[PDB]
Amino acid sequence: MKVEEILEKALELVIPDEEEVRKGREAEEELRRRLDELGVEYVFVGSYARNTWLKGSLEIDVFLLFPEEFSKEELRERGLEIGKAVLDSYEIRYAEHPYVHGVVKGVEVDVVPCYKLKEPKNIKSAVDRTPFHHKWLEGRIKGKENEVRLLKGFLKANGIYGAEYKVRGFSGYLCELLIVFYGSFLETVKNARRWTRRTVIDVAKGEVRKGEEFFVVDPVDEKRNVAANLSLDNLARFVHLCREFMEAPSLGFFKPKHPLEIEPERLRKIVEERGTAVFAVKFRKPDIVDDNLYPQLERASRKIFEFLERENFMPLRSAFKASEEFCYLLFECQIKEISRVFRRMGPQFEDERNVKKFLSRNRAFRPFIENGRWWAFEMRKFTTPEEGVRSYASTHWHTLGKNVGESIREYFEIISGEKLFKEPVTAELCEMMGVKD
RNA sequence: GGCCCGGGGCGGUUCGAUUCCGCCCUGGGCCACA
Repeated sequence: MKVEEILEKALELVIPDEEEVRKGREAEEELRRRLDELGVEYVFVGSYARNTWLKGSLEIDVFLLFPEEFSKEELRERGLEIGKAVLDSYEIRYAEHPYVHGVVKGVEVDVVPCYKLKEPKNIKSAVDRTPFHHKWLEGRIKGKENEVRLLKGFLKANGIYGAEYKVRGFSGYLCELLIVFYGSFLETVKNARRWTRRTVIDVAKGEVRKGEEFFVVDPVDEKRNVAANLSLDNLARFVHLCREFMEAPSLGFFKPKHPLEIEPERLRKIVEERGTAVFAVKFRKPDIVDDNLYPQLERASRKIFEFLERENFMPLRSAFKASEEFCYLLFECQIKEISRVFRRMGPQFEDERNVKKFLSRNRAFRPFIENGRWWAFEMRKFTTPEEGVRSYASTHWHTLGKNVGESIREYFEIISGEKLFKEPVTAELCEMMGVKD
């Protein structure tokens, strides 16, 4: 029931069992033999190469080394031919540069081409940096592979493990650097409780200082922040999580939380209880990768939230959910309906010129003086948040993300009420409103 | 694709805009993917 106790039991959820290990070992062996039969210059990297991969995420990473002089095009072509002949099944994948994904004796494999170099300088792409990251780590993490797994298991269980945009959490690399710095999971967790948004962890110098942003300097390049994509809020969630764990250690921190569904009926009652306006913007999900899509959902979500605040609808929070089918931007506002009239500030009574221009506008109500300046009663084009957004989304589709915006232009509808509780967003809404139980 | 800094033209709104909402060109930095 104490820290050490829970951690022993926790290993059982993060460390791969022998069957997963053997399975990987057997594929690595066969993979070596196949690569050697073509006399290919390669180097295994990543969590598999260093036995730090989390249970259930066995994936082998093989980077193909290429002379500095080779053209970026030769790399991909020869890179493609090589993965082709060595994999049981292949599938060209992409990123900064293309590569090949596939299978071998049951396990996932990534065949990636990079430049064989020396000295981080002369680098050309993130992929070239990966081997250096690998070298720096193989000597220093040996022996603490399970501390890495506990850290990864902890983060994953709490939805902040990957560094991709859908997550904005802590990359695997980041986790290993943290273990090398603190020595173990518990030490990392114990100290993270004192982390601030100004913390700078410099691995190479074995130092922690106060900078301008959360910054974990890459031992391989002092200018690179390894936690660059860790969001401010995800950082906050981690620090808070560490405080709670240290105060009441539980194995629950390493178990994925149950989706805990809710009957749409109860959701309705809660929204009625809140007296708020709850609605969603629904449109078709553009066929793009999560890495281009989520940042677009975040922007679109924010531009609308911003429209809602300047338009005085008192938005509480925004959210969004993507599906195979559509995307949903979710909102909740304190104001279901606002009056048509509102007041417009005018010039000070002294400014005869501007006062005169200000009184030339034909208005339905007649302006007045108050505290030394003129004011005008004006009429709104819309009186509900839904109306406002239908208006905003129809004309400002372009500012809502390149793709999301293009899809919104060709189609979008606003759903509210019972018709909304039937969409696949009941979970995002419960989180947005802090529904508990 | 998104985010940060900077430039050159515009449209709309406002008594008044560099300064609100947005649109075209456009230079630099960065991030995710591998």
